[PDB]
Amino acid sequence: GEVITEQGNVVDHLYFVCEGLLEALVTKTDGSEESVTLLGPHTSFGDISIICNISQPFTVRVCELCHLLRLDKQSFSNILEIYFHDGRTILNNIMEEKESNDRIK
Amino acid sequence: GEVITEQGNVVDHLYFVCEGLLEALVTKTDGSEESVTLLGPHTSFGDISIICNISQPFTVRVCELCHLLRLDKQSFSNILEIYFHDGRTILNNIMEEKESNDRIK
Amino acid sequence: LKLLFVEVYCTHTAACIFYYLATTLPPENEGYTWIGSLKLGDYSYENFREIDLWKRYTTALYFAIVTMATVGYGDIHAVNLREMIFVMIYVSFDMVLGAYLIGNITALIVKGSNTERFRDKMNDLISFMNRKKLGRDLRSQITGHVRLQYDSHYTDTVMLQDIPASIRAKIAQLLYLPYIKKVPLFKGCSTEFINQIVIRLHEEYFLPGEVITEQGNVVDHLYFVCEGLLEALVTKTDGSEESVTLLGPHTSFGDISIICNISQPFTVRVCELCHLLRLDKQSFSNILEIYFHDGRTILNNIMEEKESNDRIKKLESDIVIHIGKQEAELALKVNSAAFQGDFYQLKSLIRSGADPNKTDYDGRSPLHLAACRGYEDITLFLIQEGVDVNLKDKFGHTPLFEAVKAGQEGVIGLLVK
Amino acid sequence: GHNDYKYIIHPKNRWYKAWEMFILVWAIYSSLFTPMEFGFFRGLPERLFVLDIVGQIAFLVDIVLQFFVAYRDTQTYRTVYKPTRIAFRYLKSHFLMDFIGCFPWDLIYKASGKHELVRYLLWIRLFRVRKVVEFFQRLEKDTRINYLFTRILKLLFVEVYCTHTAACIFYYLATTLPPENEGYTWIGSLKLGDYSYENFREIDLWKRYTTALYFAIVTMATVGYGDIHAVNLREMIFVMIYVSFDMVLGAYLIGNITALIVKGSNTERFRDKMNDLISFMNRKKLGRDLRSQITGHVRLQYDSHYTDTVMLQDIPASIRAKIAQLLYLPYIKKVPLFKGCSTEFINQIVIRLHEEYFLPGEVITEQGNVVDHLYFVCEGLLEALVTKTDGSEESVTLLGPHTSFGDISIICNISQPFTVRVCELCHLLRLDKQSFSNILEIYFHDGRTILNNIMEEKESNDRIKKLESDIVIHIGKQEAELALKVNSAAFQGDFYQLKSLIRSGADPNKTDYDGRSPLHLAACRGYEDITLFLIQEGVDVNLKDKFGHTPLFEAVKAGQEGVIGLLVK
Repeated sequence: GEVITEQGNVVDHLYFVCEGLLEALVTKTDGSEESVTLLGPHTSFGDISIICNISQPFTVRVCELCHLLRLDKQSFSNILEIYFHDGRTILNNIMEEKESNDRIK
Repeated sequence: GEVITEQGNVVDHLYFVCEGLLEALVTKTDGSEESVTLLGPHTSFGDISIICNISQPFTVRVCELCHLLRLDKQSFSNILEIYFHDGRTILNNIMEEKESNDRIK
Repeated sequence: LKLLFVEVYCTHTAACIFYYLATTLPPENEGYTWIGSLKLGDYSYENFREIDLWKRYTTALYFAIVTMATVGYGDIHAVNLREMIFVMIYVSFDMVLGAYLIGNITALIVKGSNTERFRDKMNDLISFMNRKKLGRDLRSQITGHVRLQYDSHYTDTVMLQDIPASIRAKIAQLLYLPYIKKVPLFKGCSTEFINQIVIRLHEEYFLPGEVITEQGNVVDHLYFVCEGLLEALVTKTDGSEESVTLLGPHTSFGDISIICNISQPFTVRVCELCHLLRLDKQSFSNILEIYFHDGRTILNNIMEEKESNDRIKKLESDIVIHIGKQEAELALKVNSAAFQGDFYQLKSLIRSGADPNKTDYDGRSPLHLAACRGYEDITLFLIQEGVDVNLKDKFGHTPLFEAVKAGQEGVIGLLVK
Repeated sequence: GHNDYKYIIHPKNRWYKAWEMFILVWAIYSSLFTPMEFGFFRGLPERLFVLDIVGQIAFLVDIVLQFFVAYRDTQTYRTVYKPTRIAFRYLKSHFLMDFIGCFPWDLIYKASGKHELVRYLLWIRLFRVRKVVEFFQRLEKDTRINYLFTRILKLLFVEVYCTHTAACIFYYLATTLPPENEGYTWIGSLKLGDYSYENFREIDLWKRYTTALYFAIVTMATVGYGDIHAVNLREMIFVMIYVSFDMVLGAYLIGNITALIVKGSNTERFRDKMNDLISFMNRKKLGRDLRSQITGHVRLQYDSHYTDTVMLQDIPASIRAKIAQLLYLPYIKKVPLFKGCSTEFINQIVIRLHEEYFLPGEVITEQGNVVDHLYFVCEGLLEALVTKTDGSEESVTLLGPHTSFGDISIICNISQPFTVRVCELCHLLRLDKQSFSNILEIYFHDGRTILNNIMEEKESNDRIKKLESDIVIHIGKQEAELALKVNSAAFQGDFYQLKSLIRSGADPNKTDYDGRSPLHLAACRGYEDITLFLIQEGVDVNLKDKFGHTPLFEAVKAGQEGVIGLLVK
């Protein structure tokens, strides 16, 4: 129960989620939120912006006891640069990951 | 009297001049720099250089105190990349000030 | 001291309260008091309200003091319930207060003592010599200088680098500055030269009998004898060292090594504890380069027009030769940039004092080479500088014709503008 | 100049240190007998008469030698030998008290009608403890034993001295009461066991001494058995004074020992950090081989200590330079990087150098990093591994002893071609980027010489041609700088500059940014002697520039007939 990432945020810190599920509530401009639950154990959030330079797609608030593996933007991108074909492979794997996930954005 | 940055220094932090005066004595080949001021609270230096990727334009020293709100250059650059049009707004606003802000002019 | 006064006051008040509690009993039940039933030696404090005042006081205070140190002789001890309760209160409070006393003293001596600081440093220094397998010839010196560091404590000051460089500049301008004006060799220059070269000065001390700069050794640190006495022995080929003069206050040596670029021509040994001011050779030469305008008169007071050691300039003079050279060199480096195309470097040299209208050894200005090379941005910044677009070289080539011959039609447009 | 001022011995001179220890022993006895002589005796018995005489002889000899030995003038910090100053030093400080102590005060008291106020002068002899203070100063300074340890030994000696003096003063206060009133004294009314300690002035000296000292030692630890307690008012007052002073002194002793324990030792800090680490490892169920690796890390971490150089910066930079050139420089000459380079430049490296021991397996610099430190590998092997776009982190090589890495990011400032890891603990001689860059600016010839060293390794596996090429662009950059310098200085006429620089490098004709050799502009000046050198330098005399300017044409243009003749020749 701790709001961690908010929509429209340039995140230099993506997170890998280890314990407990989350809530990727896409805050609706009408006043409420999408109430979309963010998959927890062995999933992640706060990375799509890092992946494709969009603003933070959804507001995530920790719902269960969460241990995370927060990853910095700078070094992650640098490692992408070092491992280029691997990095492009991660980009593609992100597309495939959310192809069946049917993510909103 | 705590000179923050001098001309030629690689810029890495955009410092906002909040409460407290700020000298920012521009450098001159006389070896004694100059006596130009950058006002006080509700001001900013280190912005321009960071945007144009040049090194510190001139010497900047603290007049009596300065509650500088440090901003990391890579982080600020990430913002201007992500807010491209808003980044342009900044430069436009600066020229608008520069015409009377000979300090930056 | 506060807590010791608290001890004194609490014991005095405890003795007074103890004797008072003795008095609260009726004078017939005195035998059931601490003092009424007191039989120290052969003296019985029978009529304890009729004894001398100082005997009663010193007895009560004897009890109070011994209990304060928890000696508990047992000769004087609480008997009544009032006395026993009061002794309980006093003893419980005194235990805490004595624990506070021990804690305060222990805090004071856990803070550390300058002797301890030196010991720690010196112990680790000796361990470094052991582990590094150093020679004794300099181990004696290094221990000597650690001890000297203690003997002056000038090292708090270097531990005060945290104070901003402006304030450090001011303390330097308070102590080095009067010195550096006093010595005539370094006197007669801009306030800047003096102030900056003061900023870089570092305090050092040396024990008697230490060669800091040996004859024939390049000096990398220009020392100043602010206080103390040095010795400038000329070591001859056989080995005999004849001191031409003794280097006392207001005496500079090692300047030859930085200006004439000759390794020190005389071994400088230490006669007495000297307050020396280290000045990096690189830095001193740099400051002359920046301040060659004052370097003229300064060398006129060290090397030029100087008979102190009967030498004007053995090396090539540059206070005015390299100045004339530099006026062209700086623009030459500008031309090198115009061939290279580094706008910021080019600008930085213009900031340094470069005249963009200066030509080269072939008559070609930075405009010329910028136009020919076709760095249109370089030429644009030079246009903001308003360089003559009509001055030509020694071969009848104007900047417009530079752009024409080099095929730089865009630079042609910029020049036409 | 010890020759002029004879009959003066050094404070450290031998055969005087032994005398110092002997007089220290005699001072210990005198300082610990004087309380006994004053308290337990109202006049020394005839049996103990030669002892007092010999003591005063010994301290007279001490005065005589204190009028001779030299000392180090604290302000000047030189051992001054002039006897006038030695006499002034002693006479002004520490002479009169000791001399007064030398007086046979017991003999005076006996031949003075037995007046007690004269015997009170015996307490002056206690000022011979100053010698114990001196010895404790010498022992403390000596690094062999801990400073705070001596502080507790000195405190223990203070405890013993004060306890013994307190016992003697307590028995003296017992003796001040008239014997008829001896029943009012702490000793007169003492009946430990069946011994009634009556007529106390007629007991063995040792029984009375131990009894008094027993009281003192018991109160020293505040045991307060109560068997021996004060009775008179004078004894009560003295016990108050002694008990308060002993409180403060015992608190000081407990504090000194507590400071010893609290400050700790290096092994104790290691063990507490290891307690933290084993907590971590046990919670994380780490592999036992890995647990051994971490233990080895911290073990080697305290075993190899080198931060004394951080503490060595206190020693002046000349001596730091001496230590550097006596330790690092042997390694540096062996390194091929500076092979055939000016030894003054290498010395400046040695001064700007930093000894370091990175752990086995600890990467020095990540792949593609702008290294801010040029590390010299000396006495051991380190791993260099190039990682590419394909991700293959193939090991370039084990660089080995007397080699160098990181200079690629210093000489030309390119991202680190190989991540540099470690295989086993070795010597790393770190060089800050700015220091090496600055000394390169100072010596551009040593810069080109490092370049020529890379060239001597060019054919070898110094760097991948691609990485090496980025370097040779920078190499051509510096040769071009030297080219413009050659042109300018040939235009200047300083023959030595051209000669030294040319033999250093740039033997061929160097075309400037206008493609021009120095021959043309030197000809314009009429510099026939530089023209003569450049004739010996094989500078092409038909060398038209980019703009087609022949040296013959330029000389003919200038009109310097002599230079034209040389060019035609």
